[PDB]
Amino acid sequence: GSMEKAAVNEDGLVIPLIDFSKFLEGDETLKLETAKAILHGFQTAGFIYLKNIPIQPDFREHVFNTSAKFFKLPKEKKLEVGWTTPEANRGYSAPGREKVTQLTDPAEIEKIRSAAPDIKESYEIGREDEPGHPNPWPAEQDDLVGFKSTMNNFFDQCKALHIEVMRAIAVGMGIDANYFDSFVDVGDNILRLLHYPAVKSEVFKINPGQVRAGEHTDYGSITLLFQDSRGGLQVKSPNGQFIDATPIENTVVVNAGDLLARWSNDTIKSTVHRVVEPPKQEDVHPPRYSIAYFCNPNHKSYIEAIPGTYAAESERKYEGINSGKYLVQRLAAT
Ligand SMILES: O=C(O)CCC(=O)C(=O)O
Ligand SMILES: O=Cc1c[nH]c(=O)[nH]c1=O
Ligand code: NI
Repeated sequence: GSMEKAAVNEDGLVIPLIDFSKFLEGDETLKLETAKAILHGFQTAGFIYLKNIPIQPDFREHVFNTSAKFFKLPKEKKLEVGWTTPEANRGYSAPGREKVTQLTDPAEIEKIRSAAPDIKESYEIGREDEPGHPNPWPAEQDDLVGFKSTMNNFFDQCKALHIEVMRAIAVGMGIDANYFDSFVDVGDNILRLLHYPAVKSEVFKINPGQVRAGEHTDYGSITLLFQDSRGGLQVKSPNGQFIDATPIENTVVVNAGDLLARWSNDTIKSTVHRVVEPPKQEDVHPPRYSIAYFCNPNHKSYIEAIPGTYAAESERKYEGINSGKYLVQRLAAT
């Protein structure tokens, strides 16, 4: 069985490149080999690249084109569909500078004044039919005609992909192939469109510590990350260094989130990542587009150790928790 050359192999960080069609269409031997490679990637790096996924390259290109049209909207039009609450987790956001006020404590005035917010904007789309949380869609006029149908379409295709990656994890684990289905069939996921504007390289010297997206771990089961060719995504190695996650054409970068890490009793890794300047020298960095589809267990799901991830009960690291409650706590914290 032929393994691909690793997508990343640096400083102890080995991110495998895996042909997903071999899980979806292989004979039983190839299917199991591929599933095990998928799992093993999650257990070690917490990240994998997938190629030959069921989402077609020209549709993905159309989705990026559609997202680029949204972000070209005037500022007033984007704020109209602004992010509201952690409970909804839907709409437009652009991080601003914190302000010094009467309430501010003198100890951190220096820090507030010197802080540099992430140079990015985002628009988040949840599933259409979640009770009490409608998506704030922009008006379908001119270039945004077709925006909703395209993004809903993409949402459902990523939703299907999530279900399939979890099946690969289950197969790799040697548990029931369909174990995760009833934990993820609702599709309580979040489609985050990202635009990192063109920025002069010097902004990064004027604001030291300035990034495009701050270091973090994702919250959910897995995240499907579709990046353009610009570069800048970095993943933390076992040795504590950020390593470039080079774009590879027509791949999806897939990482486990904090909930899956906990769910798996820490047999699966949720790995710190960030977006910085592209590794390339240049006076101006062009606009960078990515799309992060955050996958989650159903909000109603109760999360406790998956079978086969511990031997004795004393090996269980975590109390069971409700999935929905956990996520709102992560989203509301800041
Ligand atoms: O834009 C990227 O490449 C990564 C974004 C990301 O990690 C996130 O939104 O959680
Ligand atoms: O960037 C992290 C995340 C942000 N928003 C979410 O809904 N899930 C995440 O994992
Ligand atoms: Ni992330």
